Amino acid sequence: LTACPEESPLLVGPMLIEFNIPVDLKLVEQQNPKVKLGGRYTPMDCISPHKVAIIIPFRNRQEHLKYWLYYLHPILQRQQLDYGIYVINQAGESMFNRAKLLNVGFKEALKDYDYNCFVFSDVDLIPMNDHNTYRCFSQPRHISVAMDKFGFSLPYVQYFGGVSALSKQQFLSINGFPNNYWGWGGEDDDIYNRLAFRGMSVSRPNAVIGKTRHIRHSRDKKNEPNPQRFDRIAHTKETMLSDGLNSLTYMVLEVQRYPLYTKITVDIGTPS
Ligand SMILES: O=c1ccn([C@@H]2O[C@H](COP(=O)(O)OP(=O)(O)O[C@H]3O[C@H](CO)[C@H](O)[C@@H](O)[C@H]3O)[C@@H](O)[C@H]2O)c(=O)[nH]1
Ligand SMILES: [Mg+2]
Repeated sequence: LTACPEESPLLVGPMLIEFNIPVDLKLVEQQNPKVKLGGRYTPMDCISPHKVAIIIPFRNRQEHLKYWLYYLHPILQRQQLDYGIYVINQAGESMFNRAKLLNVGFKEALKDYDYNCFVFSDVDLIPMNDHNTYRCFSQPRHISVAMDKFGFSLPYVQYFGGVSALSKQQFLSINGFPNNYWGWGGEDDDIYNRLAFRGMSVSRPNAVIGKTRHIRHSRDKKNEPNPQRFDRIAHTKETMLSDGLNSLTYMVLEVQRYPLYTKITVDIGTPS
């Protein structure tokens, strides 16, 4: 086997993405036979240098997940990546903590395979063009740059939410993501600040290839806007050394391998 081509030849470009067609995971699996237990896939006809762990923060979003799986697996295989899907499920009914869930995902995934790239994706975001590769780059990568919920515009140049990817070393170099952001908002801005403070820039696909669709939904109870988010992101400089991968604590309650993804239910504590 030889190293895969820089740009995969199975790419079709823009795709039709819609969510009023409720799916069947059984069909998904039948339609994606190369997907090994736990949502794992390795190209059989070339060597991909991208060992990608896709981490999805999760809590009561099965319907979104189904659509996510229906759409990304065929896409990811055409992108010729050697990947695994990790749904990090917050146990309990306390305040949601997206970023801490993403950290847990980084550590747990590494216990399965030697991934060197991490794609952090909201459960409700689907790329509209398979040319927007779900891999890592020389600089941190903002993948969902043109979301339809933002009329295909970046809400602001430093926006880093939705879907992003960090090589294993870029992630480590910033001490991971913060574990101290409970509730909705700001966590993505803190992460951006970290990348900046570490002297890194953000890489992005053009607005066309980066178009992506957001599954319309209402606010979830227990993930209400975090009023402390403004003060927190204003002090990332002072807190990233101690709040991160080095101070991460959690309790894996269960690991389930579904045919299309691995579900890790974890207890990540409460607002300290
Ligand atoms: O009860 C919940 C709350 C959140 N999530 C997960 O966390 C993600 C973000 O939560 P929401 O989609 O409600 O939030 P938004 O659509 O506003 O998400 C946007 O703003 C967020 C504020 O924290 C994140 O920064 C972000 O990635 C961005 O896409 C979801 O995609 C999902 O993966 C759940 O599974 N269950
Ligand atoms: Mg959303």
